[PDB]
Amino acid sequence: SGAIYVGNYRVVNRHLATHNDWANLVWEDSSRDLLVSSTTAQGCDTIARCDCQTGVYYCSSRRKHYPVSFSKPSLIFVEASEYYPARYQSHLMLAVGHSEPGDCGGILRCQHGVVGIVSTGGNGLVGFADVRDLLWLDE
Ligand SMILES: COc1ccccc1S(=O)(=O)N1CCC[C@H](C(N)=O)C1
Ligand SMILES: [Zn+2]
Repeated sequence: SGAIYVGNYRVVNRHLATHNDWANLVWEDSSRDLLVSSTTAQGCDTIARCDCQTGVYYCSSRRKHYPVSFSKPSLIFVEASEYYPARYQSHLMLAVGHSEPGDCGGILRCQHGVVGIVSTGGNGLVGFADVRDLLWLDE
């Protein structure tokens, strides 16, 4: 679990969005595993606007943060799960690291701010849904 709170927006994994997220929907993209809902309170986070390929992510299944080198956002094949059929997930960045299903929502950050959230895992890999291209989150 986990979310990004920026301005009057809440960013979560689309497969973990609640009834309340869907009732206050701003934007969603099944191919990216992202959903953004509106909030009444002002958020605690800042979004990175950069091309960093290193950062640190929070891993709930280890209660620890890990430093990672990750690929640029791209179209990557992801196997079928309880939440999605087998498909290509877009705007995904892979890194070598630990990730279990419940780790989705952990934040990846660089020195500039929030880069994205955990969205995929297994096999000693961790995949993050990028949010740096969503410029409207800042206004
Ligand atoms: C071992 O599998 C994981 C580990 C960490 C995280 C996720 C998995 S998952 O592949 O089960 N996963 C389930 C949730 C939706 C996700 C997606 N983005 O398509 C896929
Ligand atoms: Zn950066």
